[PDB]
Amino acid sequence: PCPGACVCYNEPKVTTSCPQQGLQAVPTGIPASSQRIFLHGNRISHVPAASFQSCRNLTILWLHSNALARIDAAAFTGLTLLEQLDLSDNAQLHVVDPTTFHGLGHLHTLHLDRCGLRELGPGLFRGLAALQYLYLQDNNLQALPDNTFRDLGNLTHLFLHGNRIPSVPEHAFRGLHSLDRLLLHQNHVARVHPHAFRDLGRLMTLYLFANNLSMLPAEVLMPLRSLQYLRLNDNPWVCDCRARPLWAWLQKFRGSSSEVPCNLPQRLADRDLKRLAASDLEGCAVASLPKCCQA
Ligand SMILES: *[C@@H]1O[C@H](CO)[C@@H](O)[C@H](O)[C@H]1NC(C)=O
Ligand SMILES: *[C@@H]1O[C@H](CO)[C@@H](O)[C@H](O)[C@H]1NC(C)=O
Ligand SMILES: *[C@@H]1O[C@H](CO)[C@@H](O)[C@H](O)[C@H]1NC(C)=O
Repeated sequence: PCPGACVCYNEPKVTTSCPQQGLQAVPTGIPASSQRIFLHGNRISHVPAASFQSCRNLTILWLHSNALARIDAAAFTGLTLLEQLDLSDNAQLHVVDPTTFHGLGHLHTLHLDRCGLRELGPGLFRGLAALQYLYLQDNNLQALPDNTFRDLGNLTHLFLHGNRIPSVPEHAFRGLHSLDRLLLHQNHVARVHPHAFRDLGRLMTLYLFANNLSMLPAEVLMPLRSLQYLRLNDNPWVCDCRARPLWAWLQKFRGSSSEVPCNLPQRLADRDLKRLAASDLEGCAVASLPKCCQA
């Protein structure tokens, strides 16, 4: 039967619904035929291995807005039909065992926003070949290691804003051939490797505003042949000789772009790099140092 104060019904999908009823733990005796399990808004602190293993046909599991501090690495083992997993708004989770998501080959959406996550461990997203949406915003990430998303060939939306990512290495986004939207704003990005976006030929939206970029090689943006929306505002852009390549790329860009506000030199403060004449970019505003500032 139906456990605790949960509500169980069959249409449109077999559902076990137990939201906001003061649960401290995952209830036992969840009906095995459950296709959807809603446990959001309680005070659940742990997800043991045995939690959902009877539920063969499970496709949707919501655990957002709880008090999750730990998830057993075997919590979601054998849930081969799982399509939606929501662990968001558990700000004290901090860490997910790198094997937690292994075997989830039907997973389409993974909500990990506002989980206080400190890092993306090796192999955390291995084998998630069906994943389309990955929410990682508003965590505590301080790195984007190479090949973190290597197997995510069907991913279309990747949200990484509201972290503390300091830089983007060459192969951080390797394998993301289907990616359409990449949100990297409100981080600490000080540099992007020249070939970091090589595989993003189908990207349509890129947000990089509210970071720490003083410059960006044109090579960074060159592979983004499908780009339609670009945001680069709220960065400390240096509008001198080092900006000439980005300037030139911007002149030919047919999409929509934010302001690219100059921070230096003072005479160009808050004017748009995009809207400057090439003659404004002569010289060096500093006089670690870019090539044109050495010659
Ligand atoms: C999954 O759904 C099928 C309906 O085709 C049903 O026969 C089966 O018992 C369900 N699985 C469980 C564990 O109840
Ligand atoms: C990836 O998407 C394609 C087309 O959208 C689909 O044929 C394929 O089955 C998807 N991959 C997985 C693992 O579901
Ligand atoms: C931006 O990065 C530079 C690295 O040269 C560093 O000196 C500076 O403190 C950073 N600014 C902020 C606001 O983090």
